[PDB]
Amino acid sequence: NIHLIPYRVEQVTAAPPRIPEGVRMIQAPELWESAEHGKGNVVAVLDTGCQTDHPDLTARIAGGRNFTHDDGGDPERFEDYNGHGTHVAGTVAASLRDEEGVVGVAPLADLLVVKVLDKEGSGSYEGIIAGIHYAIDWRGPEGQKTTVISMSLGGPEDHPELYEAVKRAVDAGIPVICAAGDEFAYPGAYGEVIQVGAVDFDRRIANNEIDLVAPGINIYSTYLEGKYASLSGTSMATPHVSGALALIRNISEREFDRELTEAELYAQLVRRTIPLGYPKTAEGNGLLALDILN
Amino acid sequence: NIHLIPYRVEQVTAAPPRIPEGVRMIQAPELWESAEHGKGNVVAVLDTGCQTDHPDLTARIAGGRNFTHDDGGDPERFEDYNGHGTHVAGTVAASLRDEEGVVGVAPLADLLVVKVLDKEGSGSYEGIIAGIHYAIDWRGPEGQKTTVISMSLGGPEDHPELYEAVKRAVDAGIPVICAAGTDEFAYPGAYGEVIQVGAVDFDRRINEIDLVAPGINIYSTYLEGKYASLSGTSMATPHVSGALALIRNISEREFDRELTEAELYAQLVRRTIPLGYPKTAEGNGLLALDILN
Ligand code: NA
Ligand code: NA
Repeated sequence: NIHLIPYRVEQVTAAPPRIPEGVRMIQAPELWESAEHGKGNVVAVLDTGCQTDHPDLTARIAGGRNFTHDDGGDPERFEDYNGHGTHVAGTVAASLRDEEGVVGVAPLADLLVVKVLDKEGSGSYEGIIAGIHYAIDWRGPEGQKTTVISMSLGGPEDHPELYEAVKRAVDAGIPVICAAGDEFAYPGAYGEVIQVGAVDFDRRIANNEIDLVAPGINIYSTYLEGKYASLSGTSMATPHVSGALALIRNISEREFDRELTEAELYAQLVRRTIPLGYPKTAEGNGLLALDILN
Repeated sequence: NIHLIPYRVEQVTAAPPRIPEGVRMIQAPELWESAEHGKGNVVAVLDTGCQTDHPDLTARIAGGRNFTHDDGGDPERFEDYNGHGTHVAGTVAASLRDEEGVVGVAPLADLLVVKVLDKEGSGSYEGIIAGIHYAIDWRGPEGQKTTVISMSLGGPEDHPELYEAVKRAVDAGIPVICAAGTDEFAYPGAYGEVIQVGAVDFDRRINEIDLVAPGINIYSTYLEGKYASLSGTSMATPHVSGALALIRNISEREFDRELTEAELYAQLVRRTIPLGYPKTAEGNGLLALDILN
């Protein structure tokens, strides 16, 4: 089976952490005007589902599907019972509201809730494969389609249909982002996948093949019951990268005046990093730093 | 039909520079020790052939094949009757010799001479397609393989077989480089997967451009064991192709893994500086291999 990369829940609160430090650390607000806050993107979150009426997320939900046995296996019921998927969603794209809540990296990007994990954070290879297929093929009512796939999970062994699905996504121009973890090797091990490691807010580094790092310690985002939670784990870094790609895609396609291939989106991501002074085996290309070219 | 991107021959000489300024400007010498001069790479040069007994190139030639009607179409005859292919080859990988001669960007990289253009610089779509597949499938005697494909050519027609050949190459981990150029040279440069290179002069002054490199008064090897200064986007292109051999070596060691084509491309465009032009004109900027220092 496949499982969430383990993480810790530090705190659950109703106190709004307005713009969380990780969003600020990677310099997302510095890109919001130029990137139209990520508008025109759909990030497919393959996870435990989402609280789709969370005030900070409700305007961002573009659609979703349930591939678990929760709720009788009803494909149209994809709410979150674990909390992790809701937290991911908020880092990617919690709305910018006048009311005090949180705000994500790409607050005008929308979310495709691809529920592939049970309440314990576990799923089958068949389920993750199905979720990737759906993420690629889904089409929303006004031309909407997935532009980034985000995963915080892994399984120990390869599967030909998992590889085929990942390759089909990148061949369609869709970056596939996965958290660094042997128990969680796949799909993060595939060459095509962008694998994300974590630092803390001191920029310290918290079997991997890292492409870059982002903040992963004491990350406040949305959580169950309309609340917020601070989570720590290697995988909290991944949604920062997935949301950032919505911003980077918007800016780069405008500046180059062309549709970008997945390889170009990857290159524009790693151009927006700073080295931290650690070996590339530990930090990859460095820390996500979105305003570095300015 | 496919043709060479137009260029100018400025001078032919038997008294060339030792290190051409374009090689210096992109900061290749700064990477030579760390990259072992590009050892462990084979750059497939898809062009007019090569003078394979040129003193600066003879120790670099890994092999080749002819897909043109030069020499009656003999596949094992791939010498250059034009000069352009020999010039490209020398910018990629002219050997570092004690005696005179020029030196390329990656002087221990080897060259696969994929002759797809005839003496006049012309070739068929079928021949370019066959040359790309040949480059992908070629294997050397100790398992060497093509690590970069380099082209300076174009035609107006979009043949799906040519797109598929380029896609096969990048999926095999091989960057495919083509010079930038009403659309008579559009393909294969226009395909999203191809890295398209524009040109600057040595004063940093200046399609779907990915980056730029020096392309004005570039000295390299030429016919009859001589040397020549040429100008054009097809002169910027081999600087990028040779640079990728250096980047591949350093990056695979530093990341401690084999890099995908997308990672090689990212490492290339990370090693640039902006020149103040729009990205539609300079792409990601000017190749500057040591800029991260
Ligand atoms: Na909000
Ligand atoms: Na030489």
